[PDB]
Amino acid sequence: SKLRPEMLQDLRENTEFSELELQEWYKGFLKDCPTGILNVDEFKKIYANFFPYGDASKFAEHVFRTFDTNSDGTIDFREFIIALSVTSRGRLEQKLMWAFSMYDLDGNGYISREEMLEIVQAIYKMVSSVMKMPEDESTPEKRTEKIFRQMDTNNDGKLSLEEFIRGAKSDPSIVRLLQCDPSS
Ligand SMILES: [Ca+2]
Ligand SMILES: [Ca+2]
Ligand SMILES: [Ca+2]
Repeated sequence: SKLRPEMLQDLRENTEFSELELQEWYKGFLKDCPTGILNVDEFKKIYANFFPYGDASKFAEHVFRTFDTNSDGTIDFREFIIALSVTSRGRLEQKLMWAFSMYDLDGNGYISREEMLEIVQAIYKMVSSVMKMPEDESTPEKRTEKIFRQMDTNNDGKLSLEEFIRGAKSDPSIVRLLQCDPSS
C-alpha cells in the first residue's frame, strides 16, 4: 500500500507532484476507492459535492471520458493522478490541449459546432442553480455563438487545436491570469 519505487518514479516523471504527495494521494485514493478503479457513477458522486447530482451528471460524464485515456469505462490511479496534475498544476498550453481533447467528441482532431454546443449545454446545466451568467454569453446558444465568431479562423465549420488555444486566451479569466506571468 505504497507505490512501488518503479511506479513512483514513472509518476514523478509524468506529473507535477512530489513523492510525498504521490504517496499521500495513493493512500487517499485507495482509502476512498478500495478497488483502485473509479467508475462513472462514483465520479458523478464526486461532482455532486459541488453541484446538484442530476445537474452535473452530463458534464461529469464528459470529463470522465477525458480522464479515461484508454476508454475502457474506468479511471485507474495513473489515469486519475495524471489527469489531475495536468488540470490543476499544468501549463496553460497543455490545460487547453486537454480541454480540446474533451470538446472534440469523435476525436477526429476538430471541434465541430454540435460538439461545442453539447459541452457548453452540460457546463451550463451543471452551474444553472448557483451562477447567474453575463447577458450576451448567457444561454448555451448565446455562448457558443460568441466562441465560433471569435475562434473560427477560416470558417470551415470546425475548430482545429490552434484556433482553439488562441481563442481561449481571450477568455476573461485567462486575461486575468496572464497579468500574473512572472515575466513581469
Ligand atoms: Ca481507463
Ligand atoms: Ca470532432
Ligand atoms: Ca476553423
